[PDB]
Amino acid sequence: SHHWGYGKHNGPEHWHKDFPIAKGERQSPVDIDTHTAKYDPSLKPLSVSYDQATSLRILNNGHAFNVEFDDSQDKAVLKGGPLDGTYRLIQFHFHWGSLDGQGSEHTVDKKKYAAELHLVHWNTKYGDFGKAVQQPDGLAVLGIFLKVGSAKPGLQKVVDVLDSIKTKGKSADFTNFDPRGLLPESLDYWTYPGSLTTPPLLECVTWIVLKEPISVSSEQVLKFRKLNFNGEGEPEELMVDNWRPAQPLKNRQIKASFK
Ligand SMILES: [Zn+2]
Repeated sequence: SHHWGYGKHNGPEHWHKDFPIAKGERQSPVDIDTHTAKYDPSLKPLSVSYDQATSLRILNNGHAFNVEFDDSQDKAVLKGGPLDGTYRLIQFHFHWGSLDGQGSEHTVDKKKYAAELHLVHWNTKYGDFGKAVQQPDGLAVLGIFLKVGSAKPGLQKVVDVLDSIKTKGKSADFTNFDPRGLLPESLDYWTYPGSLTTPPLLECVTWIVLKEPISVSSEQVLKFRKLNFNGEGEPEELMVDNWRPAQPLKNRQIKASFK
């Protein structure tokens, strides 16, 4: 049967048939043109409070892998930056390529990074994630580019569990993971209003994309590429190129926290 994905017959160019908002006015990702983004001195420093984060599980959902967190209290939150109020971390995941020259969803002056990390947070004034994704300010996604170079120590625990969630629907306990180990040195960022980059493509996201990429080793990203989109007992389809390309900016402004 038919299901959205990243192949020739069900990839991003087809999604609009199931999810018409794919052609909407606030779709993500976008290209970040550094000569059109404007420094905004009213933007605050980003406040990342992850000390009390409680990771729970890692899941291969057939499109990527999600590391899930306990979001029943303000244990890992994002405040400040462009945001009003408090956004709780619910999960993170990555998008990556079959080759080092592709994989990111956002681009910077058309440059594509090897991968991109998305830390997904929801606005606590809406009570739960499901209600937050019915609101134009329901979500905040922190996006972090990955380039291939030196290894990222804080990523290694993720890499070393992937063998246990090779196929769609597999999960593994994944407690005591500290997402601070995935951050770059600088928290300078670009921000713009957009959407989920996977179906249902809902236009609920304040995007906060960090300027500084993190470095991961070739071996770390190679291990991402050994995952499978398929379920156990089905033909093997490597989980690679699970990225949506840049979408039209339309009537949107990208602001920079730095000059
Ligand atoms: Zn994503």
